[PDB]
Amino acid sequence: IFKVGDTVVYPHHGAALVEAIETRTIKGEQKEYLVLKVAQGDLTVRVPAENAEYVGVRDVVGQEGLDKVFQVLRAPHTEEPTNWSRRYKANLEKLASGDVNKVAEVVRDLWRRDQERGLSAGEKRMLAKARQILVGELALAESTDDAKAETILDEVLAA
DNA sequence: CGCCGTGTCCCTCTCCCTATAGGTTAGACTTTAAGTCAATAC
Repeated sequence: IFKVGDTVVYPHHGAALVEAIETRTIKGEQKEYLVLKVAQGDLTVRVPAENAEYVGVRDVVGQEGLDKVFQVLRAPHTEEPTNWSRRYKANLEKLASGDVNKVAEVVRDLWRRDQERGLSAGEKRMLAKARQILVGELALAESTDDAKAETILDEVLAA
């Protein structure tokens, strides 16, 4: 499922390159580790191929995913619990889960808030984190040059 | 059965974010004490 040279997508660190299919044994059991590295954190992670789907290493958003998160970002009628703390903990869990639809919903919701209401620097920071991981996801999904991913993302938020 | 000396030991002294309500100050307007000039008389 995850061969060498594959630009495979791992949560939460986005896309990553696999270097080799490592045969590092433990307890005399030659498990099929794979070395995978990302470009942001500059870290290398070894994952066994058996429980590779347990960690949920995904595949990059294609076209249906792009228009799906598009429709979510343009989805109207979204409203939140009145107490800001419930909204905060809900969308914190929602970003911690890390799926593209819910990250898109988080960023579009907070952008709709930020347009008029405004949020705290911590809440701006939570946005900025979700926006950063989302624009990395899109810029390696359409393979479209992070700066241009930011400019298209700003194009689409206005609708 | 009922109280008293000796010994040992412990201790002390010295050399997050939100919402409401209320107080504070800074900033400008009109008044006043203040600085000024011109002519004059002895």
